Amino acid sequence: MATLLTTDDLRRALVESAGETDGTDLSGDFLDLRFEDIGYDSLALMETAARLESRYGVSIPDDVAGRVDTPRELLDLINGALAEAA
Ligand SMILES: *[PH](O)(O)OCC(C)(C)[C@H](O)C(=O)NCCC(=O)NCCSCCC(=O)CCc1ccccc1
Repeated sequence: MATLLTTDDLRRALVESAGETDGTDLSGDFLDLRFEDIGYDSLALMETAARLESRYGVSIPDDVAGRVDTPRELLDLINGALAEAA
């Protein structure tokens, strides 16, 4: 069953990939903002991705990783892939 995750869980899991006194306050919004904009490259970002992949049992496609500028689009990607996994 496709268990679509919420934006709350995503927010929290994005924090786990950094530490404590090295991150910003993910509050208000983080969906219409960029990853470069929040001090995330790719490496630390894939850690966040794998955090979710392993939990829901998914796998992120390679070409499609270059289609997410915003967390907004990343959420659609995972939500959509879940829907096709049934
Ligand atoms: P950054 O430093 O540009 O990239 C992080 C990775 C982990 C890819 C780093 O370059 C590295 O050491 N890679 C070794 C091979 C590896 O782990 N590959 C992972 C699968 S292939 C990566 C495809 C991507 O381009 C993913 C990058 C990404 C993901 C999500 C949003 C934006 C960019």
